[PDB]
Amino acid sequence: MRPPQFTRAQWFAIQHIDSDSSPSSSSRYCTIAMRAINNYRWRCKPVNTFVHEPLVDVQNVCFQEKVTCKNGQGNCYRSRFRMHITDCRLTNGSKYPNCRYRTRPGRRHIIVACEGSPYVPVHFD
Repeated sequence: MRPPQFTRAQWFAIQHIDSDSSPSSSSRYCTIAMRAINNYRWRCKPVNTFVHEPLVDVQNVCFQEKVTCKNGQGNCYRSRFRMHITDCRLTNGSKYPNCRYRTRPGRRHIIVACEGSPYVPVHFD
C-alpha cells in the first residue's frame, strides 16, 4: 500500500531507485535497504527490485520501447538496455520488524509504467 504522503512517482523511487550506486552489493544490502520501505508498510514486502543506474536513466525508460502492461492498463515501456538490478526476497519466517532478505544481483531489461507531469515511472512491472 502506498503511504498517502507519497505520490506514485515518489513511492516508485523510494522502492526501486538506488540512484547511481554500485551494481555489486554485500549479501546484507537487501536487509538494510528494505527497512526504509517496510517502515511504511503493515507487513514486510515479500519481493522487491532495486535499480542501480542514475535516476535519469530510469526515467528515460519512459521514452524507450512501448510494450503492453501486465494488467493491460496504462502505458508501459521496456528499457533499451539491460539495467543493473538487485532482487530482494524475504526469508521464511520473517515477521515485521524482523524482516531479513536474500540479496541477488542481476542485469536485465526492466518494464515500467509511466504517467504524469513530469512523465516518470510509477509502477515496476
